Amino acid sequence: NNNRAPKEPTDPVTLIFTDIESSTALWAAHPDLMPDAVAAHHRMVRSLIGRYKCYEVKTVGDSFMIASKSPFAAVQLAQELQLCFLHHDWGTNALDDSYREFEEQRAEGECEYTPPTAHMDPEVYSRLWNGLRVRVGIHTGLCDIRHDEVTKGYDYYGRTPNMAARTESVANGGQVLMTHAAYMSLSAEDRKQIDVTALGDVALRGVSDPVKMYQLNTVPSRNFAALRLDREYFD
Amino acid sequence: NNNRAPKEPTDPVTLIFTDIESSTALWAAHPDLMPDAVAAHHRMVRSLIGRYKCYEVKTVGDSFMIASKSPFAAVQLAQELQLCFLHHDWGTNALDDSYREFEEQRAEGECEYTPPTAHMDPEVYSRLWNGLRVRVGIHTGLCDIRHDEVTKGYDYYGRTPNMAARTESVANGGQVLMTHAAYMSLSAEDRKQIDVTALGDVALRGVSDPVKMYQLNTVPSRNFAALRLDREYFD
Repeated sequence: NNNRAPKEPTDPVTLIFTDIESSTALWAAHPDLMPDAVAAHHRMVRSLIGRYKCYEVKTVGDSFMIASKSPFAAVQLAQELQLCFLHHDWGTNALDDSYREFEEQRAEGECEYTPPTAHMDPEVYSRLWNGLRVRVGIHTGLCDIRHDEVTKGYDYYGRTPNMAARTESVANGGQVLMTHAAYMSLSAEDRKQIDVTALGDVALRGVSDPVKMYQLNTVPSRNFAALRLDREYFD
Repeated sequence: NNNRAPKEPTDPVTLIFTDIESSTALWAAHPDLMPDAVAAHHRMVRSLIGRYKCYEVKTVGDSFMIASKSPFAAVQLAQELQLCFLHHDWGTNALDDSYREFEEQRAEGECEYTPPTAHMDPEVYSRLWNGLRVRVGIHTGLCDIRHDEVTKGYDYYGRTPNMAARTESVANGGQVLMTHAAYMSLSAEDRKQIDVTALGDVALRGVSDPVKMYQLNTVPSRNFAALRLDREYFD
């Protein structure tokens, strides 16, 4: 369905990048659970890509690159991605136990770091966290648009996908960040339907000027540690 | 039976608000049918309040405020309220004719509006709709709990009843909305027993942040128009 691919160069494209946080460590600890968990992740993300009439550009591992002709549809997809992953029955508590242990250890080396979820009573934790924790970044801007390579699909190049991917790279698992560009691409009425928290400006590697980031609040009362300025970014 | 009243402040309370949609217009058109129809409505709702061990906080007109120590019991009550009202013999088609006429007229002033039920063949319509159409909202949260006023009963104050009532106010007749808070108050096993449709987030008057709403699917294949952002809310 190339019909949903943004194709007009003069119309800004909204790009969404996603990743499972700590995917290396999770595959090392749970090699018999990750194939099925990641396959479920892809089925849920792809169901949403179709629901919101977005376009899958490409997937590498568990990393998705998704384009949308509509900034609000992209924001709705990211919000529903966090909510259906929370609602999904993963059939194991092992992935939640691993994330919690990682936070407790991380609190040894970061003295400014306090585990956001590891010490939550199970009744509090389950209403807020469950299963794979996916980080998401969203940016909107003009793109250099191309068709195929050989795939018969569309791709996007330049500063716009670079910023979207660098924005996602500093997000925590379970957190959705939007640049100010994406936030102000939404109409005023669209903004009344979402809940954001300003995070200020973040210097991103490769990007000249610091970027003002907004946290999209999806799962209510979910909180996070500081942004992960120490990264990994798409390709 | 104050025994069923939620009384522990540290335990979240599940509140259910209900209303007959278009009650003014129905009493104006059918003053000789409404007393008996509304009395039957109250008998059915009260039968369910007892069946599900919930607590009637108060009723004003045809509006019920019901509290439950159990989120799943409240959801079961709302589902059974829609089903027994559909099954009840109202002894008249006049109320169904009025709702259908209202939809047809409403389609003149809302060009984005299509009647959901007015043009259904009678065999389709009767399996889905019959009699008074009750809107329901459900939310779960910590409440400011008090005893009496003089009534020797318990009441609930604060943000929790405010959100439950504002949530009900935007529902259509025949529709049950739950906030995400209520949905995630249910256990995972409880969620497998119900069928919900995400409706995104809705900005509610008086409430700071938009609220993510879920439609509880009760009567199978029943569909609705957009949420009624133009309201009326409890008191």
